Amino acid sequence: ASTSRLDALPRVTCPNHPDAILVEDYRAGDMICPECGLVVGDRVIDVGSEWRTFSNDK
Ligand SMILES: [Zn+2]
Repeated sequence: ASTSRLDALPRVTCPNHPDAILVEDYRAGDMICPECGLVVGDRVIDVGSEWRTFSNDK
């Protein structure tokens, strides 16, 4: 669906460890590499707000 900006982030892996996959949100941040624990990211835009719910009663 082309109704947004970023919705995948097809990165690659850790620069120090192309094997170890950086994790999303470093303890409330960007992409944390479990091995070097490096954090990458900042954008990701702000979408969390538009409706975001599970069906309604009305
Ligand atoms: Zn690493």
